[PDB]
Amino acid sequence: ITGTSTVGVGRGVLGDQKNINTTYSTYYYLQDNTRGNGIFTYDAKYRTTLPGSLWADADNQFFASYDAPAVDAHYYAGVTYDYYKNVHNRLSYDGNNAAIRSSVHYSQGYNNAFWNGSQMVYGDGDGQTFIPLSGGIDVVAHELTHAVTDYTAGLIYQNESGAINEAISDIFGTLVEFYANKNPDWEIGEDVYTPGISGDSLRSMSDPAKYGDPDHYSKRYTGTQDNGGVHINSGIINKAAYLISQGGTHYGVSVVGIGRDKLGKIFYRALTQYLTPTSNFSQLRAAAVQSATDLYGSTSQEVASVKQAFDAVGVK
Ligand SMILES: CC[C@@H](C)CNC(=O)[C@H](CC(C)C)NP(=O)(O)CNC(=O)OCc1ccccc1
Ligand SMILES: [Ca+2]
Ligand SMILES: [Ca+2]
Ligand SMILES: [Ca+2]
Ligand SMILES: [Ca+2]
Ligand SMILES: [Zn+2]
Repeated sequence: ITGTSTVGVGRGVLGDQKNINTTYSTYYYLQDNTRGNGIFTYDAKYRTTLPGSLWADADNQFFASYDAPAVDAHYYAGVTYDYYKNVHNRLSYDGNNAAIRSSVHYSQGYNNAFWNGSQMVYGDGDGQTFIPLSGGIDVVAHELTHAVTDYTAGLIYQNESGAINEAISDIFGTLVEFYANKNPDWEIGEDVYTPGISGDSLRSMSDPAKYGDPDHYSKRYTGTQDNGGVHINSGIINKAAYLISQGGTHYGVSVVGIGRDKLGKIFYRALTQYLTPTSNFSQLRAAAVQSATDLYGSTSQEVASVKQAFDAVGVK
């Protein structure tokens, strides 16, 4: 909407206060004009029609329980925009400052979040498996990263290409969590998963097997559930990425860590210059090796570490 840029204040899903960029025209709307062509947050009102209504508030104060998922979807979309722009020189998900749209309060008891081809969508959870999913910065960045993938490599959402698609979203979800630097870790979704159980998460990148996901290609799933295991076989690539950054010895193979920033540079270049819709795990290895070669040179430690990490997870 047309209006003047304002700054509201509210509380997120975990109870933390933050400022939000809003727009005033009769009401205060969740419309941040400070980033690209805007970040827009909508109320789906417990239904499944999308996007719903652009979020309107009478006083620019967002402390009601019903407001909290909107506050966090809006704020964390801003953090994710800032990461891509400041770290990778990428302007929104399409590289041309496309408007970023999110809807919260999707459906009833909805234990998931997704990119629907056009926008982000967040359930509230059922209060047992999840609380409102926009409370997790890694979750928000995971979802916006699906849009980046769809505009770039275009990885088809099934089998190995789909597990790469998922891992790319977990990798950048985690790198955004580290960028914001509030309780960062290599786990996925810990801030919004299972409020009655401490210390768990939906997935682990550092140890995928903790949640039943493979950490080696010989343990890949090849059945048909979950689009051929896209949220399962992602553990193999997540483990490789964790090893590239942090190092370790895995099934006897030692990897020298090169740190998060270089991980992100290597995988961003692979995603945007080398991967294609049909890339498999072996082709990802080749894309990551070439990306590291471009950035650091063929004789670099960075290239050697990429090779070690893929060796450690059984991907040649
Ligand atoms: C219990 C939740 C677990 C088991 C799986 N979900 C996830 O890992 C993350 C959320 C996590 C980070 C909290 N959501 P996603 O991968 O973006 C869901 N993908 C999606 O719906 O694909 C299908 C689709 C395709 C095309 C249009 C529309 C829809
Ligand atoms: Ca208000
Ligand atoms: Ca965390
Ligand atoms: Ca996390
Ligand atoms: Ca938990
Ligand atoms: Zn995903």
